[PDB]
Amino acid sequence: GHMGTNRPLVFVDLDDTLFQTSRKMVEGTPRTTATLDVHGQPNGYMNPIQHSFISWLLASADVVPVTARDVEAYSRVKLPFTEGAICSHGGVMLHSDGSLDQDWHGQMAKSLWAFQDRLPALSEATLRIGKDMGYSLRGWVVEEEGLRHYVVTKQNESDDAVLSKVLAEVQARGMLEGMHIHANGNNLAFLPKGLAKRLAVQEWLRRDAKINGDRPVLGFGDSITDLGFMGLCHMWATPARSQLAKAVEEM
Amino acid sequence: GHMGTNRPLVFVDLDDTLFQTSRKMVEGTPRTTATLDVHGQPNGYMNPIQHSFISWLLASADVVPVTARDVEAYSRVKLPFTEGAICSHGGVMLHSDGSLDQDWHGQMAKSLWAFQDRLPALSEATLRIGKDMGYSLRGWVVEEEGLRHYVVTKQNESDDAVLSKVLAEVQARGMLEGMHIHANGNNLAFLPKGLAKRLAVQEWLRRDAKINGDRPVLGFGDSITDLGFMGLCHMWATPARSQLAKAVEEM
Ligand SMILES: [Ca+2]
Ligand SMILES: [Ca+2]
Repeated sequence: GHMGTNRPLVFVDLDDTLFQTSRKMVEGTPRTTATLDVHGQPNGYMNPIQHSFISWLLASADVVPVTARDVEAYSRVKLPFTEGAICSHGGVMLHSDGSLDQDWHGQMAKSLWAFQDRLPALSEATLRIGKDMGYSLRGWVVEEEGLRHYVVTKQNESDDAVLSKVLAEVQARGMLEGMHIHANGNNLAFLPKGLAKRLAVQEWLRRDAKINGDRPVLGFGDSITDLGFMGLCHMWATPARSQLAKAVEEM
Repeated sequence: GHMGTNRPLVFVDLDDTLFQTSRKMVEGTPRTTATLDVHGQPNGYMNPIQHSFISWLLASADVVPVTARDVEAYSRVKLPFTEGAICSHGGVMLHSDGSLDQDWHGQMAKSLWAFQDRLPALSEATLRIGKDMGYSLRGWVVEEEGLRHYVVTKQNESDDAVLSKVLAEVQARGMLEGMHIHANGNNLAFLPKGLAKRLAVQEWLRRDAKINGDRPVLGFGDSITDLGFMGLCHMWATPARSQLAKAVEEM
């Protein structure tokens, strides 16, 4: 029989799914501010279709962000999400009021302690190996309070092909055993095995079923690696020109 | 500025997207009748998630079916669609009251007259070539009032691999120049160039933009060939275990 709410539970990726930076939109296109930079100035935008879509979705369903952004970067997303969030590539769950989920934090700590030294080592070694190939890079360890989650690397050449090369050699030098990777645009991330949007969404669904039983679950994402959590949903969806959609086109 | 409605326009495939036959569900699964057979008895069903999902979508957006079913087979779909429909693989548009769109019918007649003799010929030749390979087949020409649209072929062996073989030889014998194909499950269809869900959805959008301007467009489909019309949408979506999703998994 029926228990709780029967409205869809919708997991949405953020960057390049609901909004994007100015460089990724045609100049002069009308836009609404969706995110701020660390200096507090607008830096991510929705075009009119994107704003209409997320407004409709937020009013019609229970919408939960599922994002690579860490908690601080998620706090610069200026969209009125009301159901909590999954952040840091599934390393963090936030309650509806934005406070940290202590249970998940404990479980993630358990999956990640064996990596706490390797992640700063791997970032420094990646940034050195890139400077040795002549590429001006930029990188850091993404970390919640205390706990280090994953390594991110970007390039300063206006040439995303650089990162695919670095990925090739790091893979060769064997530096990525026991880890998985995300690459989309000017972003190359190395993730420990127990860190994945899929794992956090799986737990979110386990909790939801105890309150609301089985209700429709929709997943929206733009990256090929978003297929991890999207495959847990009853239906999954992608923007027409996403990395995922372009790969499907080529198939 | 804003004109008309800003709710999403959602194009939905029908069979294996919103419902399916009993053979495609686990026995004993709870179900709701979605379609009737030609004898008027239930033959397609929604599971509880599917019923909740379409009910939510119909209440939340303007939902337009986009189906291979001809008008008569569409009339045996027992879902309360209120905005009209695209039928017969894009060969037919129906108004909200179910009457035929005369403009599109004229345009389709134009694209299809060069095929009116070839389609009965191609069906008969396919059913003969299959009987020559030892396969018990079944096939016919799908036709609206007067106008023949496309050829469909099914097998009676409980072995959908049969149809891929027939497709291989028909392709060899050159019988499919100027046409495109659909294959999913126990269904192999040969479509003239000017017959496609994509073309009808493209026209539906052209008409809608004059009334409602640019509003979010979502497309839902299960078949690889549904990517045609789904690529016209701002976002497209698919069931987790669809033919499309399985192909994406393999990629
Ligand atoms: Ca993204
Ligand atoms: Ca279908």
